[PDB]
Amino acid sequence: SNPPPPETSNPNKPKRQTNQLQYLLRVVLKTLWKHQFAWPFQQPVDAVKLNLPDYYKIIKTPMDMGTIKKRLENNYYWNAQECIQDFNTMFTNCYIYNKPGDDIVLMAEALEKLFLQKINELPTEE
Ligand SMILES: CN1C[C@@H](c2ccccc2)CC1=O
Repeated sequence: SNPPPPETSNPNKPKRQTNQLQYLLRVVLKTLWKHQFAWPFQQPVDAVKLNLPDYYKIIKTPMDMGTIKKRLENNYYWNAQECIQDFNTMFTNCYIYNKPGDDIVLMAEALEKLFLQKINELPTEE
């Protein structure tokens, strides 16, 4: 089976709306979400449907852009570095689980290039 998805709602967790977090939604997430290669990353890995029975044996910190999108639109984060870490966890998981040169790795690399381009210009905190 699949594990429960990562948390996207937790009223116990202190929250902020900051200009950096707004940029992560309006620029970073939106740029990657509309990309031709976004679709494998737009929801948690469905290891049943995709016949990857070892996926969650290997990947213990799952992350995906559907979860990130919910976290941003639900104001789940306290700071931008939390969200940046989620993106990097998503990319790292893909490189760890898969083989170099796989289509999915090429897709992650193209998304990560754009990610790096956008967070290079993360605005200074207001
Ligand atoms: C990020 N994902 C999703 C899974 C997948 C979906 C579609 C094509 C190839 C691979 C495995 C993986 O690492």
